[PDB]
Amino acid sequence: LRKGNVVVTGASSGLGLATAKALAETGKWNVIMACRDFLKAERAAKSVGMPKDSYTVMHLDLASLDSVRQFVDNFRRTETPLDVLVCNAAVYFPTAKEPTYSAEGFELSVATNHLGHFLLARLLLDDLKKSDYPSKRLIIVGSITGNTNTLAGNVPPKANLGDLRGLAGGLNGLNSSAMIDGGDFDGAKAYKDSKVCNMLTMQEFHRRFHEETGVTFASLYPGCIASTGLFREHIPLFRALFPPFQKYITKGYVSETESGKRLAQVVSDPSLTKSGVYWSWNNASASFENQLSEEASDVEKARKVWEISEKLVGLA
Amino acid sequence: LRKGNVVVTGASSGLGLATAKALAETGKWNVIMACRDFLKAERAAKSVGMPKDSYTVMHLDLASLDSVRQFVDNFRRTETPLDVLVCNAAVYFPTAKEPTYSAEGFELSVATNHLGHFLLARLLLDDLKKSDYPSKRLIIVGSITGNTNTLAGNVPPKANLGDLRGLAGGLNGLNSSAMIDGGDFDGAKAYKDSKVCNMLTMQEFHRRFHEETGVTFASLYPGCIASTGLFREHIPLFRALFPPFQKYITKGYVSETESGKRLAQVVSDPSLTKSGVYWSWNNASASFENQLSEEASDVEKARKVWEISEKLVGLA
Amino acid sequence: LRKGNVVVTGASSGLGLATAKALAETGKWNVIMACRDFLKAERAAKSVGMPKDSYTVMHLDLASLDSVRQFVDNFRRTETPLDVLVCNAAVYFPTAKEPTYSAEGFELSVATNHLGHFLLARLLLDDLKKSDYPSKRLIIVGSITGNTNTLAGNVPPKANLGDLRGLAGGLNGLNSSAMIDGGDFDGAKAYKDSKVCNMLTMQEFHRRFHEETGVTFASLYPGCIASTGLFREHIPLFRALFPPFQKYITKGYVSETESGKRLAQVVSDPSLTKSGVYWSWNNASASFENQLSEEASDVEKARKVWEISEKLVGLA
Amino acid sequence: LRKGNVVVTGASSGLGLATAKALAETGKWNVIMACRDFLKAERAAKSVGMPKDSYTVMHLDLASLDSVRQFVDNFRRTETPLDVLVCNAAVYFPTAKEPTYSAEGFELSVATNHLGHFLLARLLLDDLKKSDYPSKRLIIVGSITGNTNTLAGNVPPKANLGDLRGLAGGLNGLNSSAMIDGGDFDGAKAYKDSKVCNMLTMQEFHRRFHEETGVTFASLYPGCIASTGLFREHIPLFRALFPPFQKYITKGYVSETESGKRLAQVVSDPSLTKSGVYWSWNNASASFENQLSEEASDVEKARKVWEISEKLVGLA
Ligand SMILES: NC(=O)C1=CN([C@@H]2O[C@H](COP(=O)(O)OP(=O)(O)OC[C@H]3O[C@@H](n4cnc5c(N)ncnc54)[C@H](OP(=O)(O)O)[C@@H]3O)[C@@H](O)[C@H]2O)C=CC1
Ligand SMILES: NC(=O)C1=CN([C@@H]2O[C@H](COP(=O)(O)OP(=O)(O)OC[C@H]3O[C@@H](n4cnc5c(N)ncnc54)[C@H](OP(=O)(O)O)[C@@H]3O)[C@@H](O)[C@H]2O)C=CC1
Ligand SMILES: NC(=O)C1=CN([C@@H]2O[C@H](COP(=O)(O)OP(=O)(O)OC[C@H]3O[C@@H](n4cnc5c(N)ncnc54)[C@H](OP(=O)(O)O)[C@@H]3O)[C@@H](O)[C@H]2O)C=CC1
Ligand SMILES: NC(=O)C1=CN([C@@H]2O[C@H](COP(=O)(O)OP(=O)(O)OC[C@H]3O[C@@H](n4cnc5c(N)ncnc54)[C@H](OP(=O)(O)O)[C@@H]3O)[C@@H](O)[C@H]2O)C=CC1
Ligand code: PMR
Ligand code: PMR
Ligand code: PMR
Ligand code: PMR
Repeated sequence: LRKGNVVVTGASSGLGLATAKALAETGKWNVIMACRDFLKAERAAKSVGMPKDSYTVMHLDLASLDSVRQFVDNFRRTETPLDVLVCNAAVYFPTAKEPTYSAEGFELSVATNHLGHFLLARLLLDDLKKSDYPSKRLIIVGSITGNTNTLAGNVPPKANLGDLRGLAGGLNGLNSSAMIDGGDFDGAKAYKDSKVCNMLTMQEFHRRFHEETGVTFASLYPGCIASTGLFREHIPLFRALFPPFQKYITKGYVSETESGKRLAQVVSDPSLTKSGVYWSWNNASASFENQLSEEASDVEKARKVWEISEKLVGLA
Repeated sequence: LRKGNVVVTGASSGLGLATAKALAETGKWNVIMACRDFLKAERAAKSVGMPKDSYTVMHLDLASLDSVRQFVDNFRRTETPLDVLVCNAAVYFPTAKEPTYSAEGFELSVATNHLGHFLLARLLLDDLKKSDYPSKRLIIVGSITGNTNTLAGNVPPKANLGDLRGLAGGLNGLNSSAMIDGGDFDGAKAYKDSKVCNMLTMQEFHRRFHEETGVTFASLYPGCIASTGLFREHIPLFRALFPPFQKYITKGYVSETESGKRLAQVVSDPSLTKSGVYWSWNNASASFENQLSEEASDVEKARKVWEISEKLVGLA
Repeated sequence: LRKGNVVVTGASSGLGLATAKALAETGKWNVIMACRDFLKAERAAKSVGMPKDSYTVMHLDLASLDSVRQFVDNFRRTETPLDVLVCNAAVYFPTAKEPTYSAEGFELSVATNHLGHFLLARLLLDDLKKSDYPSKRLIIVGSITGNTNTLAGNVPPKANLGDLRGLAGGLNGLNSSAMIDGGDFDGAKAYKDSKVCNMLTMQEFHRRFHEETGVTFASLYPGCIASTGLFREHIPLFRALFPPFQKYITKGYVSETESGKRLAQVVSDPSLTKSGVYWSWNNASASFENQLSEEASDVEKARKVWEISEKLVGLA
Repeated sequence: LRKGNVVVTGASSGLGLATAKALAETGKWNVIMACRDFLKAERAAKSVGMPKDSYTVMHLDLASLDSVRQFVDNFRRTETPLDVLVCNAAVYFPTAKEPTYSAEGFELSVATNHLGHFLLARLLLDDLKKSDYPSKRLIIVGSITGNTNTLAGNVPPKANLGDLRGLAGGLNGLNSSAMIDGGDFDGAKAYKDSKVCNMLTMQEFHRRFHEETGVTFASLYPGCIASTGLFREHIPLFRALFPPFQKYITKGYVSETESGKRLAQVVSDPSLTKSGVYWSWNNASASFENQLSEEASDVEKARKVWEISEKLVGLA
């Protein structure tokens, strides 16, 4: 079988670097690392010892739609088939009193996590359909805290998308609120809302394109990878205390290598061919279909998100 | 006359942002801002109020040759003529005890300042030749401290390229020294050596291509722009003390706007059509041809630099 | 002679209420009070005892261009000649840590004070030209603190329009700064910058239309009217202490009636027919031509302001 | 090509004797040595071994206009073409408390250095124009200390031409000051002012006659020739100490032969055909265009000098 091509976002840092390492040590994949920092992506690829032939770094800054369209035109210029697209990029700002916004004016957490991935996926889907590979998949990462069923979701600050009032406003923050619900700005709630938007995006993609094409859509929660850089902006005391807290008190700590092997299994396991599944892993390395929260599963809300995002990015 | 296209590097920060502002408020230029951070480049363009039509951000990480070739292929895919190329990018590490290296192994100051610009210029020169614009120019920035004639050049740490011993080694730093001369690593000497390499590059380009094509080659020293981010890695006390020191004691302080208008004058002045000139500006906004140091003007050394760099980047 | 029509902004509060009282007790003027609050404008008109026949309240919210165009269409629907236009509206936010923005996204102080008046004046100028009245004038209010020549201008926070960097950005506050210079947001500096913009607007109007039409353009500083509502948002201690401080220590206190009679004199005095004058009053009720600051008198900067404002409001 | 004729002033002493030696050992020039002492000029010509055929001593005392006109009438009586005119004469009085004046009353330093050369050049220019030689040049010597950009210019006594107050007075010293600025008499300042006047004279000649005729105008600084007789009037201790001081501490010492070969290169080099250049030489015998001081480059001041000198010498 032809070595398959995998476009993986945010490969510079832990999760994507591990996934690329796992999918390149096999020798059966060509990985394309789409990252904002080109130099940070070379040092990681060399450090992790991925073969030179297998990787091919390319630029992609999700916060800027122009960067996305440029990446797309270059990727179509390479005249290479596209098989699997992984959306794993994210920026988290726990302790911001004043928000930072992206190029088109959107709050930075929601543009990087959802809108950019939303545009990239829809643009590259046309390339995915015209691919002769046996299995085509589109992987979207998610977090357990997005769902409120679990204790992690029920922490004092939690996610909410009550009326998509902010998204309709355009998230500019002018004569409006950056938060989708419309409440006071909170660093965590925006990230959680973006994760929920990603889950709804997966559901809607399954509903609209699964029968038409045959492109598997999936989402997964790897675990609490406390060693990565997502908490870089957090205070040091947190960074230090959190990993032991997860290891011993909550027992949800997962090693980086385990998370990479899990995501790669999602990418390349024949068994996991059911679309529209919020995957999850057990303590014994067992893959199961976890259950989403009520709001996350709402059809109308997801439709409302789909149309609003489509208008905002200029797809209309 | 057709609005001319200007590819300007490092536009995100002071000098290139000012140059783009100056060349875009006229309305007679299309500027292409080639910068490592796409988001930092949008916020600057909006803040400086450049017209939307005039600017078109594109990615370019000089430390990675792959990024350069990608930028080149995309720029040729846009099917747009290229008229003027400006090389103004630089990274300065005053207070590093251990050096940081670029993707191909070269010390970070020499790859960004000289090697990347050297490859980009040679690749884009073919595009420059096939351009119907009346005036085609290639601007390379330089610093006065590179020359040792002046007091600024005679500070206790100063530039030296004695045998190009490090460049021949390949600057990997393995079984060798990163410094071109071969001495103990110094943060400033590397940057100054790169500036000297840029001056020699201009001279050699003038000798090899001025008669054949008709592409003007120029270098300029704007002044001590103490407000920019080049000194970001320096200690705070320096950042604070240096600007007044230049303003009052050495009287070499130049405003950012003045430096931008000067560089833009170099870009678009009909009078300044003499190639191979190390330009400079007077207190009264007067442009003169300053004189380089003995070593900077050495023909054999520049030839030796040209061949070594050509081999290192894979042009051979 | 026909009773002349005077459109006076912000008549609800002190300065415009006094001006309307002065121009209506004569019986020689029809005043049109253009104010954001219609009810606040009736209670003031009744309280000040202006004749019912003379006044005719109409709506105008400067922060919203739609309101301005609506007011203009209604005023042209009344089929009444327009003779004198007075721009005296202003909102001041001394103690704001987070800024409030107007409908089109502009910072609230600069849109109300300058942009709205700029659009209204240019739209109504066509009506002014086609008026058979002997004397046609356009009055723009200003403040002494806008000029830095005087001690009032040299208070610790002072005005600055260094590059019109914010105005070119569009003052949205997204990926930019609301302040025109680009500095950290200050409540007072915005208001002072708007006053400077108004002075430059008067100068440019004099240069562009005085010869063509014959419409006198004027600006004036009445004095420190400490009894008005401009300081409503300030703390109480200031409101209490400031009036005596001006009365006795700085001796710049002027009664409201004096300010109204002065502005009305500007409106209706035959002697004061010289255009482009920053008027001012002496202790003995003597009118003199005060001198503006260097920056306020800059031609290029005023041209730059004119073009930018014209583009922003959609006149282009 | 015809052996060209070179009129060289002050050939008796070092610089002109060396220039004549250089231009006569070639065998391609006829040199006319215009010197105040006829006997001192024969002993030098014999000592330096110039061919008898090549030299032809003639009298010229710059301090006396009558001598200049006599020299001119004799030179026109010889019925010989004139190609190149060199003005290198100078008298320096470092340690004079009471000044010595020339025949028409002018202070001796300014008449010999500038006024006499000014009259001779203008009179002989008519002869230069009617010459069929391929290259016609007019060489005026200058000194670096005239410019205040360099450390040599910033010695405690320095040059100044503030209002040309003395030149307008006529330099008689009666009811006036001999110094051009009007200050107390200083031996050095007069000589430096005369050098500045010579530079301005070159500039004005370039502006007024370069396009009309095609006569190249040039000025040059050879270096510190400490072996000549200019310091004859100085104390012995200076004469002794200065040459080593220049050789070792300031490293500006140039041998007499080098200065002569440099000036002769200016006279006869095809490359150096750009007019209005303040030439200079590098340590490696490299000719460059040095930059004059602000005052030296002032157009109005040079015009003012031109008209005043023209009136004083009776050209009017
Ligand atoms: N505890 C955890 O960490 C958990 C992890 N996850 C998931 O892990 C995923 C990966 O984040 P994680 O690896 O953990 O931590 P990281 O933030 O360190 O990895 C994030 C990656 O996103 C990349 N990135 C950020 N912004 C952009 C951009 N504008 N354009 C392109 N790439 C960008 C970053 O590039 P760069 O390297 O330069 O920063 C980095 O490679 C997240 O999507 C999150 O949902 C899920 C549950 C919990
Ligand atoms: N005192 C002075 O500042 C003097 C200035 N100069 C010249 O000024 C020039 C500009 O540096 P300056 O504006 O002063 O200070 P800056 O470093 O802030 O500007 C440097 C620019 O280079 C860009 N850059 C850095 N690395 C890369 C890369 N790998 N790829 C693409 N772009 C990159 C930076 O992008 P980013 O914005 O993300 O950092 C930035 O825009 C220098 O070349 C220097 O020789 C000359 C003499 C003295
Ligand atoms: N110390 C001082 O007071 C000095 C006064 N001045 C000038 O006095 C002028 C008047 O301000 P002042 O009377 O002193 O204090 P006020 O603010 O109380 O008067 C301001 C007027 O502007 C009106 N206004 C505010 N916003 C709008 C809007 N969006 N649309 C229409 N009208 C609006 C207000 O209506 P409403 O009544 O509902 O608030 C009010 O009538 C100012 O332009 C200022 O430059 C000059 C120097 C100093
Ligand atoms: N350190 C230096 O010496 C430097 C030299 N120069 C230039 O060198 C040039 C030559 O002076 P330099 O050779 O150095 O020293 P000298 O004074 O010994 O040479 C001067 C020449 O001028 C001649 N001369 C003086 N007065 C008259 C006159 N009234 N009529 C005709 N000729 C006259 C002298 O004749 P006589 O032989 O009888 O004295 C002598 O030949 C000067 O113009 C100076 O600007 C420039 C910079 C520094
Ligand atoms: C007991 C189960 C459990 C698990 C598996 C997680 C994972 C989890 N640890 Mg949450 N967390 C759990 C619970 C708790 N830890 C808690 C706290 C906590 C904080 C402060 C934070 C966090 C986070 C999470 C996250 C990581 C999501 C992230 O990286 O953004 C999951 C999966 C992370 C987040 O929510 O930020 C947006 C973060 O800042 N947890 C609390 C309160 C003490 C409880 C009891
Ligand atoms: C008197 C003239 C003069 C001028 C125009 C500059 C410009 C200059 N200021 Mg140097 N500098 C001058 C002299 C001096 N300042 C000096 C010091 C100094 C430092 C520490 C530094 C510097 C620098 C420069 C540079 C800027 C080059 C840079 O941005 O990298 C020039 C043009 C800059 C540099 O060399 O770093 C690589 C830097 O770190 N100068 C010293 C010792 C006190 C002297 C007397
Ligand atoms: C001595 C003359 C003088 C005059 C005529 C005014 C008028 C003036 N009193 Mg300023 N002011 C003067 C000076 C001073 N009082 C000062 C302070 C001051 C404050 C805090 C304020 C003010 C203001 C002014 C203003 C009114 C402008 C306004 O209403 O916005 C003028 C004309 C007003 C302003 O600047 O806000 C934007 C305001 O908030 N002045 C200071 C510092 C103690 C000095 C010495
Ligand atoms: C460091 C450079 C330098 C150069 C190239 C010259 C040439 C120079 N040495 Mg000045 N001089 C320099 C500097 C200095 N020597 C200095 C002094 C000095 C004196 C006293 C004199 C002089 C002179 C010069 C002159 C010769 C001009 C002349 O012959 O008239 C130049 C070119 C000469 C002059 O100025 O008289 C009018 C003379 O009398 N220099 C001083 C103070 C110690 C400094 C540091």
